[PDB]
Order: sequence, then structure tokens, then C-alpha cells
Amino acid sequence: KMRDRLFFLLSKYGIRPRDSIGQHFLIIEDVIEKAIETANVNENDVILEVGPGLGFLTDELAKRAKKVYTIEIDQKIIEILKKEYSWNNVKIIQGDAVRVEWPKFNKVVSNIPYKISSPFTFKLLKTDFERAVVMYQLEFALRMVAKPGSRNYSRLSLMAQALGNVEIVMKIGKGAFYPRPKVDSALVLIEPRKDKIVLNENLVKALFQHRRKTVPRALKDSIHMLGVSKDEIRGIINNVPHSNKRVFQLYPEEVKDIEEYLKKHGIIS
Amino acid sequence: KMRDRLFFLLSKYGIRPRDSIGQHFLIIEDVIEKAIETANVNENDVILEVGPGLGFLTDELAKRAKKVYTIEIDQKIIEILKKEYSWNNVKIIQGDAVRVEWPKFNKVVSNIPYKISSPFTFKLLKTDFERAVVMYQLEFALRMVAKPGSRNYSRLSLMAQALGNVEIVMKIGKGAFYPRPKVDSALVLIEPRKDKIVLNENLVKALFQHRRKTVPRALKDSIHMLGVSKDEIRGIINNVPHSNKRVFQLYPEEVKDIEEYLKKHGIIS
Ligand SMILES: Nc1ncnc2c1ncn2[C@@H]1O[C@H](C[C@@H](N)CC[C@H](N)C(=O)O)[C@@H](O)[C@H]1O
Ligand SMILES: Nc1ncnc2c1ncn2[C@@H]1O[C@H](C[C@@H](N)CC[C@H](N)C(=O)O)[C@@H](O)[C@H]1O
Ligand SMILES: NC(=[NH2+])NCCC[C@H](N)C(=O)O
Ligand SMILES: NC(=[NH2+])NCCC[C@H](N)C(=O)O
Ligand SMILES: O=S([O-])[O-]
Ligand SMILES: [Cl-]
Ligand SMILES: [Cl-]
Ligand SMILES: [Zn+2]
Ligand SMILES: [Zn+2]
Ligand SMILES: [Zn+2]
Ligand SMILES: [Zn+2]
Ligand SMILES: [Zn+2]
Ligand SMILES: [Zn+2]
Repeated sequence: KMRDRLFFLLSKYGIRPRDSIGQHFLIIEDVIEKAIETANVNENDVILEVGPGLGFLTDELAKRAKKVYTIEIDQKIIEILKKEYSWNNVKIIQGDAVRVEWPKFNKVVSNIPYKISSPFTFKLLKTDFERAVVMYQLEFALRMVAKPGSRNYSRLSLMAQALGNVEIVMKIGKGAFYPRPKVDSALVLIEPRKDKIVLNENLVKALFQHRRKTVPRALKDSIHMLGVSKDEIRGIINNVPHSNKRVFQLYPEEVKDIEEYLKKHGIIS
Repeated sequence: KMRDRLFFLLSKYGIRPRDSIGQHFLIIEDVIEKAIETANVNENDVILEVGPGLGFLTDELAKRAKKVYTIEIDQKIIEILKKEYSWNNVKIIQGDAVRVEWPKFNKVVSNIPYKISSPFTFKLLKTDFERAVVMYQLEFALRMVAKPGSRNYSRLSLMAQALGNVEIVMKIGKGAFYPRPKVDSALVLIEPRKDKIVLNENLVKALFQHRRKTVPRALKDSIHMLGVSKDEIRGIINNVPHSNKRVFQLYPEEVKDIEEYLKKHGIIS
């Protein structure tokens, strides 16, 4: 039905879904409505969307929001959106959403290109926004909610828990997109944590390079590779708090204790 | 002698070398002269220096260059430089050299803070410049010149070889700095490769996450963690060129073949 509208638009502009940048388009109308009501889009909201595709999500956002900014990398899609729709309140921004400057907004509603799930999320969590409702692959959504000390707890999980309140609203079947992905997706709600734990990105990267390591092994490994000498940092690193944990068992609070200790001992400035 | 001038300035402003940001100051005058003559600093040059410290290298650059930009993170040092020197042709840039916007320049001459050796180098190699003469730790300098398939060949090595012509001019003893480091340093000369191999940063990062892996194992690992499905990329990744190598054995040219193949098959856009 919406699938049919898609097939019509695809053949009309003689374009086929290029899995290059990411082009599994959402074609179930009620998934769109559910995303939008979950974000509570109203006449006061300024929305950011990444990857409008053929504008099915965009069109519904435009009806309810004060203003939509939508970042699209593909100039052909942009031309088609402009020809196909008449919105008063949508600003299309050409570029890679990972690279371009984001406008100010209070909400995000997006079917994210799954290839930028990871950088997109880290950028978002660094933003001031009230609420984000975003579609991801299910495994990635589950990684975002992973608990310290689970197998799939990673840098993403830590930063999500440090900076956000994250919730899987529902799973979404393969059948909801064209073309079909071979894994279920998930609709995810993110709000800023009221009591954010701001962590040093270099530290986390260093620690989570190899998240299976004990925290001492990890720390010495990562700062020696920067170009430092390890004779220089052995002792200090050795007294590091939470030293009998592996990196994948660390809570944000515990990373923060490591941070402050490293700052106190000169390691991070 | 220059050591003495340092002790005088240190006690005068009541500051001690803080290994926090990095403050092993160069105190042999002939190392400075050697760095400067190796870079061939002349009245036409615009020089970038990172970490002026108490301005011993800076002052020599200033008397020979058209213009010096010098990036200093520590506001106290900046105050001292401005009181202690009367330069007409030096712009001091307050900030972390890794974070701040760089000036245009044709040469770099610097005792780099060893903590930013790695990010500094990757930024530099992406710049248009005629020549850089930079002090690093010896181990890091040796990593920069490591050969494909050696133990210490890493992302740094690959990008240096892809984008630069690199040479260790000479080793520099511990005794050349105050305070003393416990490892030798090295003066390194870098020029742009005339036929640069421009590589995709994400690809290299992905490959070199775990550089001991075969190239297939590496590729599937890194793009699945971005948030994509691996059922989606198995076949394509499987036919990838140079697949019988481990990532640490790859020449820039071989990475470029991997890049082009991945672009052709939609994986990188
Ligand atoms: N990095 C990017 N920045 C902005 N728009 C993008 C980017 N990558 C893909 N797009 C656009 O995203 C739209 C499709 C997405 N909304 C959904 C894609 C689907 N979830 C997938 O992962 O394949 C298309 O119009 C693409 O051109
Ligand atoms: N990230 C940075 N950006 C700019 N200046 C810096 C940075 N880190 C340290 N500095 C300054 O760099 C100066 C020292 C460097 N030129 C030499 C440092 C020596 N190679 C070391 O690693 O200890 C000091 O004045 C520091 O304040
Ligand atoms: N402010 C909040 N903590 N919101 C969370 C409630 C959102 C709710 N989980 C949903 O399904 O819509
Ligand atoms: N254009 C070049 N590749 N020059 C390299 C010559 C620099 C020389 N290695 C030195 O010790 O000063
Ligand atoms: O400069 S490091 O050797 O302390
Ligand atoms: Cl409408
Ligand atoms: Cl090969
Ligand atoms: Zn597909
Ligand atoms: Zn409409
Ligand atoms: Zn603990
Ligand atoms: Zn080493
Ligand atoms: Zn998996
Ligand atoms: Zn090969």
C-alpha cells in the first residue's frame, strides 16, 4: 500500500534502492505513526530527521511539527523530495549526517541508515535534546541497553547509560521495509539522563579498545600506543580504582573514578 | 646553560614542569639549531609549532621565519611567553593542538607533547605542507617507519607510508630535556608523498582495530559493530582482495584495492 507508493516513485524517477549509503525504506504506515506518537510530536517541536528517503516519515513529521530539518546525503533523493512534496516547514540539508553541522532541535525522529547507527548515536548523546525516537537493527538496539558485565556491553552501551535513558519500545519485523533486511529492527526511545556522567572520550576509547582486558592492562596498552613511555605510567596506572574489573564490567560511575584519578595523576590533562 | 635559563624562568614564575599536559622541555641549544636547519627555515616560511613551553625553539623560529603560529594549551605559559618575549611575527594560539583549527603553514618545527604524538601525526599527514621536523619518542618514531609485515606496523605506519616520506634524522638522548624522560627521543623529518595514496579513515580504523586478524575476519568484525547485519555483507567481504594477508602485512596500495572493491560493492559510500 505504502509499498506500492514506493514502487511507483522508484520507477517514476528510475532509481533503485542503493544499499551503498543505506536504503531499506520504511513502508508500514503504522510503524511511522507509532514512532511519531512515541516522540509526542506537536506544533511546538523542532524535529531532526536523518535520511528522509522518499519522505514518508518526513511527511507525517511536517504535518505535526513547527519545523523539520532533514539531512539527506543523496542529491537525487533531495531533488525528488522537492518535486514530490510541498511542505512549508521542512528544511532539507544536503550531506552526510555524521559530518555536517546539526541545526538546533528538541526532538529526533528517524529511520537511521544502519551503517551510521554507531557514530550517529554518539553524536546524538552529546546533544541537548528532549527526546529521540530512532529505528535501529535489533542487535544494535540490544547493545545500547546492555548491562555492565554482559557479553555485549561495549563503549556504546556505556555512553548510552552514562548520558541517556534508553528503552526498546518495540521490535520491528523485516517485512516493514523495502528492500527487506534479514534481521528484525527495533524502535528505540532515548532521553537525556537528568544526572549525566560526562566521561573522557579518549579514556573510554582506550579502555574499550579491548574491553575483555582488566582495567590496568587496558590503560597501559592504550596510552603507550599514543606514543608515551610505559616506564612513565606503570606505577600510577597500577593504583587505578576498580582495578580488579574487566573493562566490560565497568559502570559509568566507575569509569568516572578512573578518569578523576588519571586527571589527579597528570595522565589526562 | 640553556638548562640554567630554564631553572631561572621556572623559579621566576614559580612554576614546575607538569607532566600532565607534557612538559619535558628541550634544553640543548644545538638540538634546536639542528631541527631548524633540517627544516631549512627561511624568511619566506610560515611555521607551525606545537607546545612552545618557555619559547626556546619558538624564539629561534621567529627570527628566521616570515611568521610563526604556536599552539599552547596552558594559559600560564602563554602569559609567560608574552611577558618574556617581544615577537612581531608570532601568533600564539590558545588551546589543545589536537582540537583547535590549524593555520595554513608550509613547515612544522616542534618538540611535540608525546601524549598527542599519534593524533598530531594523523592530522599533519592530512595537511598540505612542504616539510615537518618533529621530535617524538624513539619507539613512536620507529613505529612511523615500520615496514608492512613487521611487528610494530600499525595504522600510524600505514598512513605515514601512504601519505608521507618519513625519516629518522637522529636519536636524541634523555639528557636533552628537563625533566629527563627515561627513553631516548628522535628527530623525525616528514614530507608529503608526491603520489599520495588517499585511504578511507573508517576502513583503515576497521581493519586496524585488530591488526593481527586476516583481512576477511577484520572486515566483517568492524562493519557488523557499526550496527549492520553480517548476513548482509558476508559474501561481498569474502571476495575481498588480498584476503590471504593479515591486516599488519598490508601495503597502502593493497588497502586501496580493498577500498575500491568495498566502494564498488556499496559497503563504503
Ligand atoms: N550518512 C547519511 N546521511 C544522511 N542521509 C543518509 C545517510 N546515509 C543514508 N542516507 C539516506 O537515508 C535514507 C534511508 C534511511 N532513512 C533508512 C535506511 C535503512 N534503515 C538502511 O539502513 O538501509 C536514504 O534516502 C539515504 O539516501
Ligand atoms: N595538546 C597540547 N596542545 C598544545 N600545547 C600543548 C599540548 N600539550 C602540551 N602542550 C605544551 O607543550 C609544551 C611542551 C612541548 N613543546 C614538549 C613536551 C615534551 N616533548 C613532552 O612530551 O613532555 C608545554 O608548554 C605544554 O604546555
Ligand atoms: N520521560 C521519560 N522517561 N519517558 C519514558 C517513557 C516513554 C515510554 N517508554 C514510551 O513507550 O513512550
Ligand atoms: N625531499 C626530500 N625527500 N628530502 C629528504 C632530505 C632530508 C634529509 N633526510 C635530512 O637529513 O635533512
Ligand atoms: O616524557 S615521559 O618520558 O615522562
Ligand atoms: Cl499530507
Ligand atoms: Cl596478498
Ligand atoms: Zn539490502
Ligand atoms: Zn504531503
Ligand atoms: Zn569497582
Ligand atoms: Zn612498546
Ligand atoms: Zn553480532
Ligand atoms: Zn595482496
